[PDB]
Amino acid sequence: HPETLVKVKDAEDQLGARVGYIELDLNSGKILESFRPEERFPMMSTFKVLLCGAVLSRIDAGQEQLGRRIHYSQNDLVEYSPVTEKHLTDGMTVRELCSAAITMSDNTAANLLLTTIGGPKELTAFLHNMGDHVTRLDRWEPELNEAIPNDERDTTMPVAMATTLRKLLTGELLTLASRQQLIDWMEADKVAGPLLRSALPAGWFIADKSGAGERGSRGIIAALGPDGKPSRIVVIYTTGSQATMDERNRQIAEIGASLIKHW
Ligand SMILES: *C(=O)[C@H]([C@@H](C)O)[C@H]1CC(SCCNC=N)=C(C(=O)O)N1
Repeated sequence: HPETLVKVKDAEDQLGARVGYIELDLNSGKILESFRPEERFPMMSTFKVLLCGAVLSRIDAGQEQLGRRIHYSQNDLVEYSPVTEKHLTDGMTVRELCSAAITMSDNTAANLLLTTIGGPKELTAFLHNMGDHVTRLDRWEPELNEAIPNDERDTTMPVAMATTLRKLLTGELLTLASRQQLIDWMEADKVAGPLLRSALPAGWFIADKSGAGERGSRGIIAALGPDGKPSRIVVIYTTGSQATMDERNRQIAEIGASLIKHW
């Protein structure tokens, strides 16, 4: 609905920076509304859902196991690793690393998982192979969050990310058990409270993943819908703003309230 575009465009103006938005029908793939849909924005932590999608694809192909254990050390820890910092002694399983990477904000977990698939080049190849010729991962954590103006490294486009998420969650890309595992991790997200979740009505389902990087970069990807089932995908990205985190959170929350009101 155009009234939500009023909010999206007001956010761009209030934040003094680009805002990318897309609302997609989960079942049909129809783009219901968009703003700068084909412009590039830094993925930040939102790439982690695609990373676990690549890990699950390997699990489905017999190349990886959810219970496989990975041992790491102090040397491997990078900034923002609150889950991985606590398991230096006995390590963590692949399933536990994806949980940490998606549900919490843990950079080392993502780096450990990236290593398992062969690095950023392989995540990018996985995406290219499933039809997403836009989304690309180039670096590891935490450098991938640099958000250099005009840099295409580690970016996606709102439309590319939304249609890729649709394919991962409901397409034949992943088995039914793997599809559900990915969406269960997203549903369990614990660090996106002040964003779309703050506008979600009672009884509604939400599975998401937020991210924040350098230079004001902030975003969220989500599958949400009424009566406990997701029916639409929402992708919101922004980069370049000097505004406070709270201000950026509020704008995303208000876009969410508008899309919910006009559902
Ligand atoms: C993704 O989960 C990132 C990071 C761990 O790669 C986290 C960091 C933050 S907030 C901390 C940094 N502030 C902004 N630069 C978020 C978040 O979505 O709040 N994602």
